[PDB]
Amino acid sequence: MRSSLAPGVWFFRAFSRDSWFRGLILLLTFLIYACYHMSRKPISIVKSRLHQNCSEQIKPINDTHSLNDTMWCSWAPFDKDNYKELLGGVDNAFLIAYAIGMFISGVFGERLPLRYYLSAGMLLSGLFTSLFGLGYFWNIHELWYFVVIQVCNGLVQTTGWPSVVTCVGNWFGKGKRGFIMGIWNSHTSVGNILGSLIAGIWVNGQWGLSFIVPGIITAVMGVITFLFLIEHPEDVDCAPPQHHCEEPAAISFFGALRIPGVVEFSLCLLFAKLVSYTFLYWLPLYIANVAHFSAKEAGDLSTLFDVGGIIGGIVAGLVSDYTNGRATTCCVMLILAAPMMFLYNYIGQDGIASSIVMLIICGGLVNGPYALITTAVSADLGTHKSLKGNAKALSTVTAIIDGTGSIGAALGPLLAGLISPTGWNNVFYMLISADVLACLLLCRLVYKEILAWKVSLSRGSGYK
Amino acid sequence: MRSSLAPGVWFFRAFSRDSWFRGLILLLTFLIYACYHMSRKPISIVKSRLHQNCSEQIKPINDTHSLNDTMWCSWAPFDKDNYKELLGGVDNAFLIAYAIGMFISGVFGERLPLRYYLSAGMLLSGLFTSLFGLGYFWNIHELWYFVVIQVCNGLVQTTGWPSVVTCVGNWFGKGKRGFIMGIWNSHTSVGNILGSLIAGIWVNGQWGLSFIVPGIITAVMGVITFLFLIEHPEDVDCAPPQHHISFFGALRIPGVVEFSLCLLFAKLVSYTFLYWLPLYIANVAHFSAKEAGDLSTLFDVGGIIGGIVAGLVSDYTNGRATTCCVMLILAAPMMFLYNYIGQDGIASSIVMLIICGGLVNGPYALITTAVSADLGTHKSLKGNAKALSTVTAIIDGTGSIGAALGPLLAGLISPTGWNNVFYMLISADVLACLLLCRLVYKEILAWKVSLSRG
Ligand SMILES: O=P(O)(O)OC[C@H]1O[C@H](O)[C@H](O)[C@@H](O)[C@@H]1O
Repeated sequence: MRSSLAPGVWFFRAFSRDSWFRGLILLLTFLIYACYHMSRKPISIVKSRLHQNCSEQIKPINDTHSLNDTMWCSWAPFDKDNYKELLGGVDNAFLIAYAIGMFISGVFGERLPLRYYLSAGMLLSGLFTSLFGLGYFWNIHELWYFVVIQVCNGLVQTTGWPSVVTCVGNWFGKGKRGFIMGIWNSHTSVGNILGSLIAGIWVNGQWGLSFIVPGIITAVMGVITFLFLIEHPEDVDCAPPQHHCEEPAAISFFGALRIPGVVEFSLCLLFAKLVSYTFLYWLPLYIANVAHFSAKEAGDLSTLFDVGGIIGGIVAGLVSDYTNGRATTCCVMLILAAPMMFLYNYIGQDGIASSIVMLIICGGLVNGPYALITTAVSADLGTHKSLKGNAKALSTVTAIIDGTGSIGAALGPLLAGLISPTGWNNVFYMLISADVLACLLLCRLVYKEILAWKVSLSRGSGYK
Repeated sequence: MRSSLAPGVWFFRAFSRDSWFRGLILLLTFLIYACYHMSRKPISIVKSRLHQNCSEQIKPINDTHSLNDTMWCSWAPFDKDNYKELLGGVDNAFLIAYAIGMFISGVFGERLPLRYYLSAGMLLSGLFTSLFGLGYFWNIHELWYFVVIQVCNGLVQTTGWPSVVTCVGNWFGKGKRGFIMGIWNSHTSVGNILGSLIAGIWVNGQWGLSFIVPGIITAVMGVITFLFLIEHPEDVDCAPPQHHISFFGALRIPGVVEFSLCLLFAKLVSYTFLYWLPLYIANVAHFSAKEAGDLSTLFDVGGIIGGIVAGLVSDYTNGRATTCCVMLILAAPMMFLYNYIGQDGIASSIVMLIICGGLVNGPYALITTAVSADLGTHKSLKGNAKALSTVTAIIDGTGSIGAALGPLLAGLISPTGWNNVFYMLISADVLACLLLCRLVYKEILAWKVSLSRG
């Protein structure tokens, strides 16, 4: 029988004091690194507007260039015949500046406080996109300026990820980490969707706003995370977590490599991100050549892949918990990838009905072990049981496991440009050549993990 | 030590639990009653739609018969020459059953608990109002349908105000004043200022969705109240507040009969501007249909400024009637000057209209506290709960007859001329100033002691 207390208040009463702060931090870390991606996005949207052919527009007065030169509807010095070399030389001066910047940000992230460092690593990321956006509103036509901004936009956005998993690893414990980090990784897709939808508004007109509006949203979130961030549970009298008297000093970069898993899970992720990039480079150069249906959907099937990543994580969390093996799940999910690329290649003769049901499963099998390794394996191998509690190593291990995975994407457009003139099918065999290297590199850790299972189950569970 | 607390956490960890539980209710009651006011506004903003002149109108294919219609751009029981009289048989047919409803709910308002009676009053007042717009899609042309939906909408929507002041009056004292209450009383103006913007979108087009959208938002705020509202602080156990027939036949004491005929005028002034101003701007101003409705929202920022300034001044000057008499005696020179020009660009329809809104809706929210401040001090003391509630019921029951003579009277004075309405709104404003001399004569004697000791 219903009585005097309201249903919403009776539901919200039953949660304890800790389970509201530990849900607050799981919301703020969801907002911050989702506001990073809509800053990273818009140059992959305005890349078809800095050059286009001038054969379908109005002809107001400019009858000088023999009525057609394709030189006036193209804005920048990306105007002449090499609009694919110099325009492609911006996403190398961002990725080199971002994959070098991670191994120094992981060293800086230890010593300085994580509220005066995530704030000054988000205002500068709102400034160095807005200075790029102001190149249209000013009289700017060069080459070195547009790349010297996009280098300094790459040393700044590396303050996001190690500080975020340091702020999350300080609260949660040994328990449901995989199933909660897998649900929590939805920000990498929410940021992509809201970074395409904002920058798609002002792309067919004046293109300065697509870099200024995310550059203001990021700087506003930079002061909200200034005013409401609680890094430690000790400050608000909560309970310290359960990673199974005063502040530990530090750790140096030479000492963090002696943790036994930090090299294999580093080096596998370079190949996992390379697979997940070269597949997305292979898919537009497939459906527009063979299986000619849905030529306009190539800009859509690239993101319906990415949704398959999210369910690729959560299902790869529920298996990682109740087996207590993280290397023995990430290896199997990449064994199952190679019998699904070939079956999609075989089944693409049919239409959309196969090209969704295979694409979702492929996204579940190759963005799974990226998502599980980049946030849950990279936090318990940070606070390993070999540190004896007197070493603060969580913003430095994440830098290694992420700064390998960014080098893994910096070599993406290079190897996808130095084999792609040799046919167009030959880029696909590199994916199968890389999945075998992804699988066979975790062998030592799977060899350790299986003999731990053989003690507790095949013997008969003696002295548990 | 090294990293201190955040400035938004160090600030929020200074407020007591009592302050958060008495802030939650001052937010929830605001968002309840603001959603009651926007169920009432779009019958005022759509009267500029039910009768268009078909002479000045684009005629593509809309001829069902030529030379004998002249009415195709009009709705059917509001198309004749009496379209300004039949709107007063609808808008008064609402405001009658809102008065007879509140005269009864002030007696039989205890047989159900507060939240089960408030959330069954935002759920049937969101149904009987979206039927008024759903009559468009079922396109019935009958005067009989636009009345029973309007007389039953008033009998439900009387469950708003008797069941908010006993939800606040338990938590934040048993009748309090101050600056936080001066902002809480702005809900009756915000519920009109956003009842015009939302319901003005679908006017030039299909006017069914000018009703069904607020009828959905009220019915959804009939669920958040059903799940989150707390009646008494005996349940969550916070700190209790600051503990501080024909009954004599229209009392011969110098209160009731010389005061009751003041709310009857000071509500008749403001409901004419609530139900006939977006037809004033639409008719004899710049000839819009939606912009004329949108310039009606600058009448309801005067209704905020005149609330805030009156609540600020009347506390620090030891008198509440002397901020009502002066602000009623000055609206009458200004409304006449507003009708004098009214058309010379959007310069004098912007700045004159706000200050005409600050001089008539400011003292709309104070002269009901003046009688409760003065008429607790009588030979019938505050211990007589059987009569101190009864005389306030008499005053507020005359106040609800003050609604039903505004839009009824405007709808009859309007077809005989349109300049005449701003003369009835002068003959009703100065008489509001005249019948507060009972309070002013006490106020002068109250200041005489401070002048003698000073
Ligand atoms: O019935 P409404 O027009 O919404 O008025 C609601 C309330 O507004 C103000 O607070 C008045 O001072 C009250 O007397 C009135 O009851």
